[PDB]
Amino acid sequence: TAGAPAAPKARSCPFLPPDGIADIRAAAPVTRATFTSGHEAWLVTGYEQVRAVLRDPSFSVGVPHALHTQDGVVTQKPGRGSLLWQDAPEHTDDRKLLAKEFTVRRMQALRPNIQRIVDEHLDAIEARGGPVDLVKTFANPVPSMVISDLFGVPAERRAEFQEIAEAMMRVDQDAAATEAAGMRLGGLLYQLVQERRANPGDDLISALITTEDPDGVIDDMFLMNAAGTLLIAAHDTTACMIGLGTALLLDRPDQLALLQKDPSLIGNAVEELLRYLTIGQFGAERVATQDGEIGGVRIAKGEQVVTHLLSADFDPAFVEDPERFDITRRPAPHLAFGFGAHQCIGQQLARIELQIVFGTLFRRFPTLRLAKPVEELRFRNDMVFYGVHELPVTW
Ligand code: HEM
Ligand SMILES: CC(C)(c1ccc(O)cc1)c1ccc(O)cc1
Repeated sequence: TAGAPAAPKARSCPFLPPDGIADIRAAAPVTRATFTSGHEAWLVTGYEQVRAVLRDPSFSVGVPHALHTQDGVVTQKPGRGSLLWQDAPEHTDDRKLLAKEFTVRRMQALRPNIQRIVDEHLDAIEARGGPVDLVKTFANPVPSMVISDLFGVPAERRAEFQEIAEAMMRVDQDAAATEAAGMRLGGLLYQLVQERRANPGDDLISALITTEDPDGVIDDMFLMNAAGTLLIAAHDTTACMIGLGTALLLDRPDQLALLQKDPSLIGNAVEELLRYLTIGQFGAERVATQDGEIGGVRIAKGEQVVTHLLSADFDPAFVEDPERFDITRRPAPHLAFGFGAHQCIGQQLARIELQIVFGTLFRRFPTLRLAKPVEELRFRNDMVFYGVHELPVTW
């Protein structure tokens, strides 16, 4: 046909973006391409233009196609309180309500909880010795357990929360509301909400229950949608970064050795891991709602746009020598958490989880190493979030 060329996806090097991106970004940071669905849309690859799209409040997240799926069909989505598919003014109002209780202060307060969760999972790995799959024993279970503490889940209920979260982790966030595992999570959340109403606590769900609700928006469905969305948005993504960050650090002993010599670099290292790895691999989707202009290219009403966060995090106009992994950079504002109104709401919590996971993993296991070469690893090449399927490690 006369379709624009396929958006680059192949990687000859598994810790770098797809090979084709650089040449496009440099010549044409706003261009057309054809995505997995067969549809064509704008492909924005340069840092500055990705930020211009994402900060413009007239783009909508209600898109006509699902470009990264085979059939392109946009499935049915959850309602108010789920955020990801809402637009203003409802998105603005619902996010501000959730953010009233889901505060950066509540996220910092979870530090000790996180440290305990991280330490228990490593004592079990330790008690039974190498080799082990880090993905299954550590990267998958830790982030949902963090969230279960966020939600006040008591210890007798954890095994069931973890099993259900794990089934959901295998499903894409876009498909949750129309999959079976979604129903099983719905039933758990309905029940969790009733328990908290009956027995309030210090946790997030208890606080939302009694938050100041002038417009009368908070009912059980809103709460289930918010909790559900927090869990699903936090679990797969943070698990992928744990597994993929671990693999990259294990494959860069020079950067690892810097961190072991000066552990106060943990902050900076986490920022460079996020930039370098930008796990949302295929690009975020928006649709224009009015005519506009990005990078001197006219964008029309109804046109879909894909902001390629990975490509933009490797743009040489953003940082010097982008293909170099260097944990001593001064953090610059990467796009691994997005930008603008829909930017990751859990950014601060995810940073804490990763700082604690990598601080502690390398402090307790300085001899950690791969039990198989990086070319035998199997990467998540076709998944929404990039990472490793398995990460066998020893010490
Ligand atoms: C505690 C963990 C996390 C929680 C609770 C969380 C929560 C969320 C939620 C609710 C949203 C939707 C926000 C909205 O539309 O208003 C979101 C967006 C996003 N999150 Fe997270 N997140 C977590 C961790 C992560 C991690 C580890 C990453 C990436 C490495 C990530 C990347 C994103 C990105 C890119 C977006 C924006 C998508 C877009 O605008 O199209 N998040 N996050
Ligand atoms: C599990 C969840 C409550 C849900 C919502 C609606 C639904 O029909 C089925 C399941 C859900 C899914 C996805 C999400 O982003 C928020 C909440």
